[PDB]
Amino acid sequence: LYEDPPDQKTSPSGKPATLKICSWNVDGLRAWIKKKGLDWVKEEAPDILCLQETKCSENKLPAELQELPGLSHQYWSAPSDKEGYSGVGLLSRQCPLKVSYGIGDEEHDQEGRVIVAEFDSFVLVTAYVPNAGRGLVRLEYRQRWDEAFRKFLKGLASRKPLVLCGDLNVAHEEIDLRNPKGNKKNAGFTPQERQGFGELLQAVPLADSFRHLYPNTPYAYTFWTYMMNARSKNVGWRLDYFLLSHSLLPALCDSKIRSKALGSDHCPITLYLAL
Ligand SMILES: [Pt+2]
Ligand SMILES: [Sm+3]
Ligand SMILES: [Sm+3]
Ligand SMILES: [Sm+3]
Ligand SMILES: [Sm+3]
Repeated sequence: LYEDPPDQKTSPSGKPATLKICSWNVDGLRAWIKKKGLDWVKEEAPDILCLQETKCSENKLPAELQELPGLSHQYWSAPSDKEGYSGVGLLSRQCPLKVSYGIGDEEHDQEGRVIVAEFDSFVLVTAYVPNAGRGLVRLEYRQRWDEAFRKFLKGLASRKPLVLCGDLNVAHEEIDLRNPKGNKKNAGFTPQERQGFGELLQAVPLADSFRHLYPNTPYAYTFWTYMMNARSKNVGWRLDYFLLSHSLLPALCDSKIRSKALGSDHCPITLYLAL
């Protein structure tokens, strides 16, 4: 059902890509390292690697992350009460001008979900958005989060072009999941979450890089449940995105979905920019 097209590495004005960003929900940093996730990254050779759901719990990170001379500047954020839940990471070849954490909203900053890395010509934000939960028990909160996240990004974007990436926990449109009819009342595809995504795009403003480039391509997913071998039947959801300021659209070369990369229930996504 899906084969990501070849990497286009020149922007529309012919400028070659100078920045390769990779984002990946690793479903557990160590479990992922064990599944050989780091080798795939070594092959991808991105300049910036953004990781979501690291689930780290101790006073030390895996030694394997010290073997990356190409992604030597590493930033991490895990829950205040760090216990195998959530957690994000941002590893960069070059040193950002500034790395901050959270969105400046206490009640939304206790779960190690956001890292902001400011660069010369843009600000990068990696996020692991709160899942609405089984039985939608956390849907009211998620709407409060969406609202606060949106407003934070709108403010960052007002000072410098923005690139948001990560596992945003929402398949925006019907084309973003294999079973839209059966999930309208499940976390990730509720009207509230879909509205929230559409509202993020409108308010910042932000453009969905992959959909902007492949507006009619179906079956492009970044997550398949481990249950019932959904990855092999390509029964999935597109939950990971690279959202960008409109001002960055002429620098956009390509937004990829590395469907073949194993190591998690999410596959990595990659962005090429000519800055
Ligand atoms: Pt199934
Ligand atoms: Sm998970
Ligand atoms: Sm508040
Ligand atoms: Sm529609
Ligand atoms: Sm340049």
